[PDB]
Parts: sequence; C-alpha cells; structure tokens
Amino acid sequence: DQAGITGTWYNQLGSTFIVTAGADGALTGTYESAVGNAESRYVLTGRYDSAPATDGSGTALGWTVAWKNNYRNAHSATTWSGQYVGGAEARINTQWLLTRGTTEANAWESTLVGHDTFTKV
Amino acid sequence: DQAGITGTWYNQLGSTFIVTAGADGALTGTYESAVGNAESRYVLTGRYDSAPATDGSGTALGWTVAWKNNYRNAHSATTWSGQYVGGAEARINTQWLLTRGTTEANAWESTLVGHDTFTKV
Amino acid sequence: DQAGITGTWYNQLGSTFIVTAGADGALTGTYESAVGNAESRYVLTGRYDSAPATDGSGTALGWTVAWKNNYRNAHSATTWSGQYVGGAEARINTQWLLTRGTTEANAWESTLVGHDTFTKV
Amino acid sequence: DQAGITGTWYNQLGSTFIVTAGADGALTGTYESAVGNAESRYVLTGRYDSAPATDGSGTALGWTVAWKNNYRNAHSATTWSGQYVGGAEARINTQWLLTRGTTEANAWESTLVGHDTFTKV
Repeated sequence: DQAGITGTWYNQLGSTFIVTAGADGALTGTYESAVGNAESRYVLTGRYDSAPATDGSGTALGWTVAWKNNYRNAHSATTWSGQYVGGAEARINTQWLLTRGTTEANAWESTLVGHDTFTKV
Repeated sequence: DQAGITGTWYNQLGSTFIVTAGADGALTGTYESAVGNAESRYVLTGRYDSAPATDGSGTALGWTVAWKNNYRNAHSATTWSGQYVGGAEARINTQWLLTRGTTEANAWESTLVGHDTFTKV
Repeated sequence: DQAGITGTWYNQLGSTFIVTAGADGALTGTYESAVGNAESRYVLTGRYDSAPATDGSGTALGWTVAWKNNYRNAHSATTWSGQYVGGAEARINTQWLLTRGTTEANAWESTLVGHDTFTKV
Repeated sequence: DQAGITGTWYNQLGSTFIVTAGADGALTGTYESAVGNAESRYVLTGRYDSAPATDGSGTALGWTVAWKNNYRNAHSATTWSGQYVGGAEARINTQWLLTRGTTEANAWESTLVGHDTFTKV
C-alpha cells in the first residue's frame, strides 16, 4: 500500500495531508489545517504497517503534527491513529488527539479528541 | 527541552520509550511494550514543540509506533499525544489511540484509547 | 429541544436509539446495537442541556448503556458524549467510550473509542 | 457490587461523585467538579453491569453529567466510561468525553478527553 498511501489527501474540513510512505513503514510530509488558527504547512511524521494482513483488513497507520512552523506556534500537537482502506474510493479513517501545552492546573482540559476521514478528492 | 525529552522513559506498564528530540522538533527512537504481545523494539517517530511557551506550560508532543518489527506484526499502530512536564520529577503525560487494521464490518471496534504516564525512573 | 431530541434515532451502523428528553434534563430510553453481539433492547440513561445557548450552538448531551439485558451480558458499558444539532436534517453527533470489565493485567486494553452520527431516518 | 459502588468517591482533582447503584443497573446521584467553572452539585445518571463476571474482572459502568444546575450552565456534558475494581483499595478507573455545544464551524474542537481515577478517600 506504499503507493496507495503516498499522495495528497483531504479531510471533511478541507485540510490537506501530503504524505510519502517509505518501504520501511515511514510516513513523512506536511499538513495544512483549514481550522484552528493554523497557517501554511507543518511537518508531520508517522508510521504505517508496511506488511498488512492479506484478508481484506485496512492498513494501520498514524502520524503527528506539532503546530509550530515559521508562521505560528499553537503550543500543541495532534496525533491521528487510523487505517488506510484501499479500493474504488480509498479512505484514511482516523481518530485524533490534540494536546495543548498547559499548566498542571489546566492539564485536565489539555486534550481534544475527534475523527477525520481523508479522501483523495 | 531538547535535552529534557531526549532519553529513556518508562510508563506505568513497564514499557520502554527511547527517544531523541531534534533541534527541528523531530522525535525518533524505539518503543518496547511490556503488554499486548509486542516483542523487542519498534521504530517510533513523532514531533514536539521545539519553542514552547515560557509561562510554566508543558511542551506538546506526540509520536507513532506501527506494531511491525522483525519479530511480530500486530497489524496496528498507536499514537501518543501529550505534554512533557520538566522539573524535579519530569513526566510525559499522554493519551493514546491504538487502531488495528480491520474489515469495514469490524471498523467500529478498530480503536483502543488509554493514557500512559512516562517517568525517567 | 425536548421535542427535538425525543424520538427514534439511527446511526451509521443501523443501531436504534429510542430516547425521551425530560423537562429536567433527563434522557431515558433503550438502545439496540446492530453490531458487537448485542441482542434486543438495553436500558439507557443520560442528561442533556435543557437550556442551551440561543446563538446557533448545538445542545450538549450524553448517555450510558451497560450491555446487560435479559438476553446477554457483554460485561461492558458505552457512553456517548455529543451534541444535538436541530434543523432540516437534525443530527446527534457523538463520540463514545466502551469500557469492558477486565483484570488489572488487561486494564490497558479495556476501552474502545469511536464516533456515531444519529439521524431521524 | 451494588454496595461496593454506592457511596462518595473523589478523583485526583478533588471532585466529588455521590452515587447510588440500583439492583436494576441504575446509577443516580450528583457530581461536584473541583475544576472547569462548575459550582455546587449537578445531577448525574448512568448504568453499571449488575451481574459482572466472577473471574476477577472489574465491573463496567458509565454515567453522564450535563453541566447545568441552578448556579451555572456550561452548555456541555461529560460522560465517564470505566470499571469499578473492588478490594482493599476500591477504585473506579475512568476515561471521559466532555462535549461542548458548538457551531458547525467549531464542531471539530467540541470534545475534550481525559481520565479520572476515583477512590473512596
């Protein structure tokens, strides 16, 4: 699924996820968020299962973006955990955790959770 | 916090997280899980906020492990999202999402969620 | 939104959520899961914001199902946290946590996370 | 575990959870949050597995609080999903989702996630 995953993906928010899958399981690229006071591209890295089950299962993957680039610093990071589903309409189906740097007093509200679905169009 | 983060961390399960923080926000290293039929070291990559708030806030970070190495393939990936808290007892406080590759029929039960706290001892 | 919420809802899995919203913020009813070896109806209870913002915001709500009825006992419970969005196509948009009773040794894999979207058709 | 669960519990934040477990699986009571601009008691309802496994497993449960009482309205709701662990030091180990009522434009940041551990002291 190296070629399956490599490319440009869009989620339901209009965000842009540009990734290369390495033969070794690497994910590298850039993320551009349509929401959350992000601007321009942010580095992302992650991993995927480079030898997935042959049984019709999705391919497990995740990646991280720290929301610091030359334009802005949100003092936060998102991880997306999900699976690549190949075929007519290839999807990456994810759930994500965004942790903001906080004081101990605000640690309880440090983390947002959501779900993003990525498509090739 | 590059030096703060770089090193060997342990969670409440006896898992071992070995990471280097790059000046550019990179996280690279290896993870060894004490649970979940993992064996030996797995590659991890992630990101951290290399220019955190100066106001006593934690430093946002996350990373990914795909559970494939030369020993095993769980057909899964975990992301940890959290923050590094410096000082006497440095912590990485995380929440995690583990996605298993599944069929569409099992996609609803694809994802586990938990929380790991990492200490330097 | 008492009348808005009261009724029969379906999620993307074909599950059936039958709820009454009380004037006091109560949610009571039954859930029938199309997946996960559930059979027939299970009691649910929850709460909703009976005096929501007037500013176009959704109405916050959640509810719990313990997966025990006269037919089966999964030794588990799901909570759905989300918001009711009124209008042409009323939705309840949720995220959920399913905790299984486990031993301490399996506590780390106790909890599944997902997202369900409920519609009136 | 009806008697096990019934009582007054405290989490790591100094919050107060007062619950009665019904013979029928009901949870009813009040929650007082030490954080998050909550004041005084809020109604909670939930469910627990009234016939748990006999094998040393925890007892699955969850409950909901909508953050409206006579003092305040946060336009939000939290669900706690977890398990009751009996014995010398009885615990309720939970993970929680807090959904705020939002506009569609802010729906992506509607939901906070955390973990609370409740003890009888």
